[PDB]
Amino acid sequence: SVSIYPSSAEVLKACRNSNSSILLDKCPPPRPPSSPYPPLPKDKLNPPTPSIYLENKRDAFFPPLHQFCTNPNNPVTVIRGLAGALKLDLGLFSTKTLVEANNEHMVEVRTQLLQPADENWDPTGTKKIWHCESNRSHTTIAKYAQYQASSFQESLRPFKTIKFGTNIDLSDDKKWKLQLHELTKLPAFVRVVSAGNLLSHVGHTILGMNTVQLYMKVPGSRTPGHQENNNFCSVNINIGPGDCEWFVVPEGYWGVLNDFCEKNNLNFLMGSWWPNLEDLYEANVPVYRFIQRPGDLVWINAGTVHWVQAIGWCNNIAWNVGPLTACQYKLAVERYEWNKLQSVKSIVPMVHLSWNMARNIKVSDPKLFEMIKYCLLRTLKQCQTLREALIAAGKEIIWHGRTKEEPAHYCSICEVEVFDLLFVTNESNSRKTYIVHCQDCARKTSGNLENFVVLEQYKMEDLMQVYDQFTLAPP
Ligand SMILES: O=C(O)CCNc1cc(N2CCc3ccccc3CC2)nc(-c2ccccn2)n1
Ligand SMILES: [Cl-]
Ligand SMILES: [Mn+2]
Ligand SMILES: [Zn+2]
Repeated sequence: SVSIYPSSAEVLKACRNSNSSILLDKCPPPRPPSSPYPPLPKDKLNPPTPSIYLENKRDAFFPPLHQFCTNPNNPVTVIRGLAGALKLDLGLFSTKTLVEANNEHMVEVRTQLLQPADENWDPTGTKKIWHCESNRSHTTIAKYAQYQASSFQESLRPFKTIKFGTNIDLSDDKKWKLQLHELTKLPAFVRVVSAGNLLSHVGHTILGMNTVQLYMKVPGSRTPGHQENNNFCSVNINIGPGDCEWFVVPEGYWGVLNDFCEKNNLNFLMGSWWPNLEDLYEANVPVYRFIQRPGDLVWINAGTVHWVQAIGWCNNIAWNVGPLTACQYKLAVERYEWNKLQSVKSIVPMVHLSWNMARNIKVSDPKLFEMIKYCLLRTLKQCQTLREALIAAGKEIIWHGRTKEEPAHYCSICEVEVFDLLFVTNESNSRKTYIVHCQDCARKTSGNLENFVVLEQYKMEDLMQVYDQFTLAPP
């Protein structure tokens, strides 16, 4: 076993400084990948869905299940019969039970057009378009449940308008104690919290990622195309009683879809679009398409592009997990860097997270370990390079510290993550609102930060110690 990274002292010494370099500061910039090679012929563009057929509770705790779902060659896995094999009480998530539990709870309503089959037409039924319009409003569980039940009775006897109940927050364990406890029966690799889940080492709540979200659906309710925040895997269980239809594109094709968006004058990361399948076929993009029944679990693998529509009436619950794998960490870092270049907020603060991983996790896989320690090295050097430059300009550094569960801070202007050294205007320091800016956004306002002090959250000696103690663990 060979260490390939310099000591924190060595990194420190090189920041104090025509010497030799320790590493190449210039990193190649992120960019969308080209269409995958080798290309796929027309006859391979509708592949079948990787499927797991559970019968016994023992079946669900079979270790090879974990490796099958995280395998990069499987963009999505449907786990059939999951709820029945664990004897999960999905009734705890039925609309009737939810109304009884918290009838005032908020629901974010998306009002959409009911579209036909797998297509997306402009409002006049004239042409098939990618942009799928929606309006955001808000209501209560009781009011949305009314509409959902009403809508089913209307069904029992040129586009109609439907309402999708989205982003229902199930994080509060004192409002949802029985619901959340039921999900502790799941095997570790799909649980909301676990030691092998990267999002469980964030140290604070990431709403909808390390907490459960619920969706309430009528037929036609659509989830537009997207990748997960920072390419984290997603877990989704259909409560029933109706089915959902899923559309999945492998991660490696996200650059192709990015280009379709640009050309269609749509934003890939932030827009709402429903892909035209004839467009994807034309470009030799394979599309996985399947039905998720009540009690089926859907595993969206890292970076997989997906979209969904309800076929019947149903609720879904969903959250993220981050497998402790090189593939997962690598894709989360790449999207983190791409988000910076696009001025898109990273919902997962990958720098904060990586340092927490280095504190908590004994990593035995060499490839994953090397990626993490490399991230520590670059950020440790970036911090000390800024710290030195501050001293060199005589601008002092207020010890601000932080609490154990204090979230990561983002820049008020550009929304990049700000680690260790925060820039706050004096009128924001004085009123202790501590409006955080990144270094760049502050200077665009004060050449030498006239209106700015800088707070320090970590002791450099603490960072240097975590870096030095992060070593490759034995198998
Ligand atoms: O339909 C399902 O069961 C899947 C729900 N998944 C959703 C659902 C969802 N919302 C509901 C669907 C919807 C409908 C219309 C407009 C926008 C949106 C996005 C918000 N957002 C996201 C999201 C957002 C950012 C990053 C990662 N994920 N995921
Ligand atoms: Cl655990
Ligand atoms: Mn999602
Ligand atoms: Zn900024």
